[PDB]
Amino acid sequence: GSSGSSGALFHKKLTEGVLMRDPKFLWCAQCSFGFIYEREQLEATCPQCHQTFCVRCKRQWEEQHRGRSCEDFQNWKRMNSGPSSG
Ligand SMILES: [Zn+2]
Ligand SMILES: [Zn+2]
Repeated sequence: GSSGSSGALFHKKLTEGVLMRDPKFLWCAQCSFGFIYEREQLEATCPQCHQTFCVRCKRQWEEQHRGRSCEDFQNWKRMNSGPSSG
């Protein structure tokens, strides 16, 4: 037997006059400011709280997080900051 099925105009069609779709809505997790960052980094800073927080897990950034991901980072917290992080 066999399977498979793929086909869309999103292959050889370039975007045109498309300014409706939203880029990246990055905001705090408490104040929920609301500002676009669409940046290639994980060191976002709120224009109000001025607190560095990840743009993915939306958690208090950490030097250890740098280079790693929300997943790997967490594992480091449970290991380093014991089973119960303060
Ligand atoms: Zn904020
Ligand atoms: Zn993260």
